[PDB]
Amino acid sequence: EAFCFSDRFCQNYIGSIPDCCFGRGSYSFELQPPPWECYQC
Ligand SMILES: *C(=O)[C@@H]1CCC(=O)N1
Repeated sequence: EAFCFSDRFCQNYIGSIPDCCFGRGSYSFELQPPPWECYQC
């Protein structure tokens, strides 16, 4: 599963959860990713 972040710019990682985006944050396939991997929710 992708790494999930609560904040838009993948600053706050909240673990990798099945729901992933509880809020409209971001997620990525790399914990603290490059700009292009910082996929917003
Ligand atoms: C998530 O994309 C992958 C698939 C299983 C796991 O633990 N990570």
